[PDB]
Amino acid sequence: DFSRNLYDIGEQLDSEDLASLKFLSLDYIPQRKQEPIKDALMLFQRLQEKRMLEESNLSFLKELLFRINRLDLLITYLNTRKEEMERELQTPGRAQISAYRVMLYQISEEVSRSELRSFKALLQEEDSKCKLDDDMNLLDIFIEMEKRVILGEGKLDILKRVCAQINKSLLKIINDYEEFSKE
Amino acid sequence: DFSRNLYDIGEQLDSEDLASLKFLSLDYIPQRKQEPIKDALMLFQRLQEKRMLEESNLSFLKELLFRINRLDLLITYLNTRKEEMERELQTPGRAQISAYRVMLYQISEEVSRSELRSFKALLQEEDSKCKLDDDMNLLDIFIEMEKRVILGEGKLDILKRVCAQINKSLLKIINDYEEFSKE
Repeated sequence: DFSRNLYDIGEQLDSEDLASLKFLSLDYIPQRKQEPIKDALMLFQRLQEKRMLEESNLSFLKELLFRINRLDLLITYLNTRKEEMERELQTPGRAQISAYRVMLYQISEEVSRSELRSFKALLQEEDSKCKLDDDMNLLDIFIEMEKRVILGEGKLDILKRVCAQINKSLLKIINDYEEFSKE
Repeated sequence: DFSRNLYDIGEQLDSEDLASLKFLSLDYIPQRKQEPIKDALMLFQRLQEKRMLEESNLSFLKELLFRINRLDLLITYLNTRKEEMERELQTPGRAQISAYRVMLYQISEEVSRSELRSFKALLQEEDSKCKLDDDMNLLDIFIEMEKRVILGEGKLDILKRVCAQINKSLLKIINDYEEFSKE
C-alpha cells in the first residue's frame, strides 16, 4: 500500500518535477549522487534509505510535494490540504528543507523565459568561470554557480547583483531570506 | 512614448519605492507638498512642472532610479546600465541630489529591523521632542528629527551619537559624508 502509493505519486511526476525535487533534496542527497536517480521512485527510495521517508514518516515527502506546488498529488494520494502544509511549515523548526534551498527554488519559480535569458547574460557579465549553455534552466545555473563557489548560504553578492537588474521581486526574495537569518 | 514610458516606470514602483523617491526629492519638493503625491506618476509630473524632468532631460529620473536601486527599471525602460550611472554620478557637479540626502538614504539602506528598533530606543534616550511610533521607518524618523530641528546639513551630533551605538558602518557613512564636505 505505502510502497504502491509512493510509486503511484512517482507516476504523476514529470521531468520538471523530478529536477525540482532533486534540487530541493540537496541538503541530504549530494548533487553528484543525484544523477543515478532517473525517476521519482528512485528519489523516494533514496530517501527511504536515509530514513527520511517511511510509512510512519511522510513529512519530508509532503514538504517536497508542497514546495513544487503539486497540491493535486497531495490531495489525491496523501489527503493533505495546502492549508495544513502552510500551517505546518510556518511553524519554526518543522521545515526540513533549508531556507537557502527554498529561497533559490522560489527565485526559480518567479523567473520567466526572457528573465532567464537576462540572468544568463548578466551572469556572463559578472563572472566567466561559470560554463553556461542555453538549455540550462535557472536551477542548473544555480548548481553551476555553487560548483564555482560564487554562490552559497553566505555568499549572495553575485546572485543579488544579477537579480537587482532583472526584477525587484527576486531581490526581495533574497533580502527576506537574508534577514530571517537573524538567527 | 515619453509620457507613456513615465507611467510605465511608475507601474513598477511600489509604496516603498515611492516613499524613498519622495524622500530623495526633498531638495526640490518640500515635504508638505509631497503628501498630495499618491503614486510615482504624480511625483514625475511634479518634477516635470519644475522642469527637472522632460523628454530631453532624464538625468534626475535616472539618478533617482539608480539611488533606490531599481536597476531593472533603468535597463528595461531607460536603457541605462549601473556602470554608466556610477561613472556619471562620481563626476563632480553631476549629482542633483544633495550629498546630505543621499547620506541619510544610504543609512536607511543599511539599517535592519532590530537596528531600527535600537535607533528608536536610542533616539528616545537622546531626545524627547520627537514623536515616534512603531510603524515609522528610518526615513520617517529622519523627517521627524528634521521637523524638530535636531537633524540637518550642519547638525549631525544626535545622528552620530545614535549611530555609533548601533553599527560602525553607519557612523562611517556619516563621517565620510561629513568630511567630503571639505570644500
